[PDB]
Amino acid sequence: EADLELERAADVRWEEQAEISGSSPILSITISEDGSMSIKNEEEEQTLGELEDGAYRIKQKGILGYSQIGAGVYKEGTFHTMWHVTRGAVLMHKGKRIEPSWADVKKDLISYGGGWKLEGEWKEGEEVQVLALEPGKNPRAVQTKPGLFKTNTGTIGCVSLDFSPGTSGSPIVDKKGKVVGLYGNGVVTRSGAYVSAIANTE
Ligand SMILES: [Cl-]
Repeated sequence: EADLELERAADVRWEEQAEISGSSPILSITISEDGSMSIKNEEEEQTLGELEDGAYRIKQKGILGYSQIGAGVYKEGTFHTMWHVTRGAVLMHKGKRIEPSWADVKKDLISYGGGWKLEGEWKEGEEVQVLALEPGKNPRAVQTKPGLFKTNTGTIGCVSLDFSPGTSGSPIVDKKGKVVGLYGNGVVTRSGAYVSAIANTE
């Protein structure tokens, strides 16, 4: 079984176009390795192809090529993703090994390369953007207003499960550019609706 491989997709920022219209292409300043950057301007899931923050796709190669199994965010020397995406596996990026540094399986989080560094705090009422890296799609910022719900994990901010499951680990940002959490920790509300927690810790 092949190692999981990282692919830089986009900068981590708030996109003002998505604040205006609801969504936007992410308009990255640094080089991207995914296919949104190419002359085709289209991501190809099966192909693959640090001093700046970035959102990454997480891919694994099989006999038919790569599949994107998730996403994560590199920030201040640490790569952050969901526990269910990697399950503790080593990641590879351009020949570099990256082993896990910390996890909280209960919160569905794992960091690689140092401790957890996502500093954003969401509070009630506040709009955020999911910087969604869906399999097969170019990076997109999507404006949303999370809900505070009562869930099986407590009373938390949640977003609707409105993206591919292979978007899990994509960063969710506030207007300051801070990462309030990651997409894709599935929780169950009191009534029984499945939603994503904004996945972060305290
Ligand atoms: Cl942050």
